[PDB]
Amino acid sequence: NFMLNQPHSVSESPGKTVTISCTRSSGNIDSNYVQWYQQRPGSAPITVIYEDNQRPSGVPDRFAGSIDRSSNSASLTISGLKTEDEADYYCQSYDARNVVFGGGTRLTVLGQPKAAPSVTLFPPSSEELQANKATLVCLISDFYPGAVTVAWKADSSPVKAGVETTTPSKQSNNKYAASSYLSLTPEQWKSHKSYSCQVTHEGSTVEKTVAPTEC
Amino acid sequence: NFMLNQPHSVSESPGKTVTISCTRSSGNIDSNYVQWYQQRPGSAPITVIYEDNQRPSGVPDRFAGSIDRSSNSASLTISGLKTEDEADYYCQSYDARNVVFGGGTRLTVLGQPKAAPSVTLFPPSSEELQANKATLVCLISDFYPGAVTVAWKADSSPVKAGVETTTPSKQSNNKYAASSYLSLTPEQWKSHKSYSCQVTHEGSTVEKTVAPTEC
Repeated sequence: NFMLNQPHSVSESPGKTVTISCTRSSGNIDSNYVQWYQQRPGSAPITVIYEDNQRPSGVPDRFAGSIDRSSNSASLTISGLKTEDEADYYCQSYDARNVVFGGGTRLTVLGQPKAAPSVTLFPPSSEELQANKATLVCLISDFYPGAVTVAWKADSSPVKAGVETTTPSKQSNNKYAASSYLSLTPEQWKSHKSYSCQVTHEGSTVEKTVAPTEC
Repeated sequence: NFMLNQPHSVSESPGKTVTISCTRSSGNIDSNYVQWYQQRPGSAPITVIYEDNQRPSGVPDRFAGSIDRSSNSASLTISGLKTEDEADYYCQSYDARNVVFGGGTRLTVLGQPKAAPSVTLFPPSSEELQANKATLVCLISDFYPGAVTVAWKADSSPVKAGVETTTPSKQSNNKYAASSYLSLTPEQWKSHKSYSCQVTHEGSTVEKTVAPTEC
């Protein structure tokens, strides 16, 4: 089926306006209806828009949907942001019989200053290498909002196998931390010139690289 | 307007059969198609049943949808329970003027075995030392249940400052992962013979030690 691609996160201060996009990978956006769901972590999804731009009763006119055929995208626009609007937002449409969801966008309503993450990338330690493990760790700390994406590369190529990233955790300084680890074997590690960890926060991507050494 | 009511939780042992009901408060259950979605906290929902009883491709045949007109209800039955099935399950139907979700059922698979953590301790990266930092990271993975305590040592002495440990999070193998990081200065790092991370899980302790490089 086609895919619906949404940004991983958006943020704004109370009272401002924010927009979330939902781009269809193949086919036309207008050939099936787009719904938007709001979900607060721990609760069920709630419909805030159906049929591209219709609002259910109980949903304030601060929420508006639209379609842009020449970006092949749908958008949800929330004006007059309130702290209760902080949630995950999912766009949803159909491919033939099949429901397709976007990946979801976390909308943070800023409750404190933005803070860029400190990123540290650690190459395999002596002890684990002697145990036939070459796990890399990308440590991500001191960030707000508490939403990040991590992407790994082997040389210049995207890595997907063997990546785990922890759920951001609020630490003693009231900012978030997480770690991404890439479980390589020693052979995998030594077969490439380098590996990189790419961390995206608030729409900007930072990168670190480590390579095999002899000691 | 109608509601879809599901039980809050269901629990069962591996290999067995569980049923999740979805009762429609108003209007006939058969007047609109019922969908079922599976969701892991942090991810988009996955369709497991659509049109009451159809499985999308890639959905285990252990998942079955049914309708019971006499109790005005729909059911998801999961046979041959696997740990991979632990998730929230939502039923969903239509109002024509809305998309309505049930409240969700958390499915718990009982009797998961304890698993001791894999602990890997990393010394400061070369790159962070060139940027005047010497943060250490202790990666703690693949443990169950999802509670650890962590203590650090400088030489043989307890370290009380500079420690942060993340809230354990469930990874794609349904075991938990966390990291503890110790924010040292380069001067602190080189002033000791070693630093150690001690991870305690279910009354068993694992301790790792690293020391400044000899390179």
